[PDB]
Amino acid sequence: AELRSFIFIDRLQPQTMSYLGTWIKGALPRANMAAQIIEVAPGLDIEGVTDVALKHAEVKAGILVVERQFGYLEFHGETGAVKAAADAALDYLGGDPDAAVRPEILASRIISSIDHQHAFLINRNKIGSMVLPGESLFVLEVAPASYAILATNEAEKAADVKVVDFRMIGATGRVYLSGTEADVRQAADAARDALAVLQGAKLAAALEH
Amino acid sequence: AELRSFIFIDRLQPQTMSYLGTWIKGANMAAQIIEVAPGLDIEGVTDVALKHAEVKAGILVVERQFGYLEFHGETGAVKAAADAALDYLGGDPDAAVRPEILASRIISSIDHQHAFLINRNKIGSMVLPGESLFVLEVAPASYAILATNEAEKAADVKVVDFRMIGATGRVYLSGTEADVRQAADAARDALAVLQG
Amino acid sequence: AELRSFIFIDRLQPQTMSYLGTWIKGALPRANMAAQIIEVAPGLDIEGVTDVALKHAEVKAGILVVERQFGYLEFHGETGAVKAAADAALDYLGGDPDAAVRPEILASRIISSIDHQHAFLINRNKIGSMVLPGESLFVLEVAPASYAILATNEAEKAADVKVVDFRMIGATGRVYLSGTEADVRQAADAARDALAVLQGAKLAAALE
Amino acid sequence: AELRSFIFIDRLQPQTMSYLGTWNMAAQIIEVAPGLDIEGVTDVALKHAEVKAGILVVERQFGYLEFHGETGAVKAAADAALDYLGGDPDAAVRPEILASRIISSIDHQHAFLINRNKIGSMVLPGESLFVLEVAPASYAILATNEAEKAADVKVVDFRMIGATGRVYLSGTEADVRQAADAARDALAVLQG
Amino acid sequence: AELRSFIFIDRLQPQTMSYLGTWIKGALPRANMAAQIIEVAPGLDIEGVTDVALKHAEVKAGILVVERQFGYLEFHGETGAVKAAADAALDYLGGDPDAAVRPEILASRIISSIDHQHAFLINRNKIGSMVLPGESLFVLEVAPASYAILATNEAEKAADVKVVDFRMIGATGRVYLSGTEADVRQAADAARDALAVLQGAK
Amino acid sequence: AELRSFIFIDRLQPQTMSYLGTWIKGALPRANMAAQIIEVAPGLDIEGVTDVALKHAEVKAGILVVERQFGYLEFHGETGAVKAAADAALDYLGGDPDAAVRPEILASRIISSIDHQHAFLINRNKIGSMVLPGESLFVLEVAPASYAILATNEAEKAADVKVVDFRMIGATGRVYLSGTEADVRQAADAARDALAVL
Ligand SMILES: [Cl-]
Ligand SMILES: [Cl-]
Repeated sequence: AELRSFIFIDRLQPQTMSYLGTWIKGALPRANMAAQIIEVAPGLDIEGVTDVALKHAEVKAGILVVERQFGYLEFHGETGAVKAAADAALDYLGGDPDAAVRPEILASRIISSIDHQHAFLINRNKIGSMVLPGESLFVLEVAPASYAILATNEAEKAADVKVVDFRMIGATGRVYLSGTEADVRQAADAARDALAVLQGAKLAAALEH
Repeated sequence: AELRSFIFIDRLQPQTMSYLGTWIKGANMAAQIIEVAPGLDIEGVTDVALKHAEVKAGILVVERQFGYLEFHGETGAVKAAADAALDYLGGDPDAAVRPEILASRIISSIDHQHAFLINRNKIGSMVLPGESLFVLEVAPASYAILATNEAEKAADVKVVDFRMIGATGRVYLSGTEADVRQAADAARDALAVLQG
Repeated sequence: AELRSFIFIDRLQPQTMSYLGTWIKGALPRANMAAQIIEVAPGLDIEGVTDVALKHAEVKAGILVVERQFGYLEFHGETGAVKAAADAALDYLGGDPDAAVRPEILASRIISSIDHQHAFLINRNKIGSMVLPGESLFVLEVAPASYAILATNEAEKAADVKVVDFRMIGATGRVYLSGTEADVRQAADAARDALAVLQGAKLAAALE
Repeated sequence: AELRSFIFIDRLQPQTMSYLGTWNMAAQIIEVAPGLDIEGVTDVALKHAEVKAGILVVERQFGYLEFHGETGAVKAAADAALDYLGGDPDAAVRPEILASRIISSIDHQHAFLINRNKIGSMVLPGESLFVLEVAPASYAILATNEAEKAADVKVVDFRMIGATGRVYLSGTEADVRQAADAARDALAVLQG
Repeated sequence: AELRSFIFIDRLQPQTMSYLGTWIKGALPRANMAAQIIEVAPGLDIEGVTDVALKHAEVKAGILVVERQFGYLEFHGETGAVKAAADAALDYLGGDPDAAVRPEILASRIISSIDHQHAFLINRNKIGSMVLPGESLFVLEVAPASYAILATNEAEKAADVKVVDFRMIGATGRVYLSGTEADVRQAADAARDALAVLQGAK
Repeated sequence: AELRSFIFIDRLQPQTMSYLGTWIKGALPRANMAAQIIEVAPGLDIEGVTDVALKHAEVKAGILVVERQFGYLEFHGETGAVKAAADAALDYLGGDPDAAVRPEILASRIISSIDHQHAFLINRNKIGSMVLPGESLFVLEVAPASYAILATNEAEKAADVKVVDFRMIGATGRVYLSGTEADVRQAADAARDALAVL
């Protein structure tokens, strides 16, 4: 009924991958691997997607989740295999990647010089890297939620920031990044730019004529 | 306020009733499932049901949005408590939201990775690589119990996973492909009988 | 965005605070502190709120939570500090406390004499005190969910009841209170009236 | 093998019963070592059936079986288990009270720390508290049940599975003291 | 300090494999991969073992656990890679692959025809294959706990039994097998013999 | 029947503090906090200990648990208040601070460069900061368990390491520290010498 995301991660970054590895129930990715993430509604449709994907290439599935509303599949491996499995999944889902719901940024803020108590509270909630008092913190909320992994991975590509937390499953996705102010602003720019590439996908046709 | 389900089950099956915290002895156990919004309204329903007749409640839950009551026992007792609940809920069963099958699929011979992933999410019997799988999603969620009970009647399948509480309900059944096909048709027809 | 609640608790009550302390991960309040509760959508907006509130006065945050949809901040301390932090948070959120979504009661009911099996069933889900067979039970569902803490705290002020359950985070908030029928009806009346004064916030302008 | 416990509760009290819900009938509780021996016990006890087993656990070391329902059927199942074990209900390890204390008027901090640790009713700042630790653990149900039966107290916390069992009771100091006496005397055994 | 077990499994059986996949936090082993299991005390020693093991060969770790007292490592791979990793780890543990603590059967029973409620109770406790009323049930408790993996796997090799439940981490290990009564006893005595050949010393 | 530990911490460090539910109040060593940790057997004896301590001084109790066999209390605050509460606690137990069981280091190791999947496995086990592949690691196991907080606090004040995992409750305590090789080696020496002073 709804393709909420169809996300190719060309190369997973270390902190992003390490954070995934903290909670995902499936196969744990090797360094620098490509990955595909698919989110659908209704959630249970993802079971059929997973069946098709796994049986079309040698990919390792790290995520299979049917939450309250939506279903999620992630798989990774050699780039060739990931693309092949993704393409099979896509054909199963209508064959058009631009049918996917565009990401929306619901909230984004850079908090400069995080307060001591505030860092303590965040570090109690988060399962990734530690935020320090005085650091800057970037927070981003996106829907569909799965797009949080794209925002996070692209942020890490562009800046030496810490992945404090990111959630890519639910009604909305969340991204928490910390570091020096310049690094955090740079990382925030890259995360927003990554979503903008998707938001402006149909611009491609305008440029091809 | 809305009545999301008013489900009567004539004959509970072993795997299905296991989720309700009961089992069949030796020597017919009926059950009634009720789902409502707003969720806390189920407390008034429970108060009326459990008082009017003596039955055994396996479920009393208020989740994010919806409220759930299930009780079971001998047919007379169950139907007695159910009618008292119904009168409290307006006295008309047709007011209940009709079930909608959101997704349903037969997956022949599941991959070893797929089995692995399901087993790490499931509440039910371990699924093995190569087994055939039937998956089914329904809203309202509580209708999952009716589809699972009817499926269990019709075929020798194992209940791999089962959720009847939430925005949607879910059923994972495994077995040979022949049994799964039977289970699937029965589950689907069960959700079509309550439509008619 | 959306300011879902902006709630000031003048004096946190024992059970309310004890129940709160049961699950919260932030700092724990001592006897009869004041508290402020703020709920927003989108949830992640609460982080900026927290930054402002905690920088402007010496308060202790008990709750910093972003759930499925909404975000929650609770903090407490001496009265002056809580109000200072609260007004700072308020200025950040627009300056108008009446921009907050007014509480709606979705369900409320007193069960006069709870069945023994019913009492058992409730006790499996609840984290507060147990409801006992024969006792009266008040149940209340409110949206936005955070208003549950105000209903509960005010209930405890007005009557000697047991806080059986109290949920203030989610799509809807829930309150379960038990005890003698007299006490429970008294608590129920105070819980609803507390929500009523907020619902009638704009009557103030009419009266002055 | 080792019979650690063979306890009959004539009439379960509501708070004791309700606490078990997170898992006025008679009950039987049987603890054994090694733990997996409880499966043979359960197969013998429950083949009779007629009772409803609320607990079947094999923890780190010890095995637990609890079944309740109406009295006669419980005892019949209990006797069936008994014959299977050693066939005499006094080879069971008698309880040892490792620690027991009445704590007058709990501090507000103390209350909160207890409340986030425990399942069961809420202890409130100012209330008095009775605490008791016994081994074998399962005897905690006996002390707890007889305490609630004898006094007007809240079962704050209660654990009957593990190396040692625990009871937390709160209320007025007067009520807590009566519970304490009953809890301690319930664990009193004749031995000579 | 003590080596509590040093177990090589040539091929993991389907149900044993599927059951591991239900709880282990590492990589799932594929059908008929070799696997090595190492249990040690003190528990934290297993971190050093793990470091040496993963760095000497290309293996996949399925289990890394430091429980109340003991530490556990499991890794699987091609037989060659596994053996190389295990020999490295063994050398790191001094050597002598037989200095390991010998299995001790604390309890062993065939329940011939399990009754209804007992089945219901077991079914709500276990996370493996479901036991049916009337089936036979083999229960086996062993110390050190990690020997349960060897008993279970070998029992599944011997007869068509269902792996209801098995636990290989803790003070003691447990094995629950079900099926027809004939197959349960072959499985049981294969489980015992798998442990017995390790028990005995000359 | 047994005093397993009676630990005084002169000044708590931020990461160690977080496990006690507190933090450094602003950027000032003014509000530096001492803490006292007490572990006993039988576990339930800690409830009487807590009652005595909390009522003799203005301290903040951050830990109160009775596990399988042992009981744990921790409270922090100003140095004078902490010592006052501790002394009353000590008086209640027997008045002998040196009667506490001596800490034993069951295992300790520096792992120079964590393998990729090793970091995965640790991260899925830990309570603390995320460890990354390539980072160095110091692991330490100690009995009684509560002594882990002393080794961890001392390590933290001596080096720029991340507390990846920390357990101070159970049969044995555990601490995982990560960082550069230099930082981890300094933290190791400090943690070991902290348990050696005793
Ligand atoms: Cl809540
Ligand atoms: Cl327990």
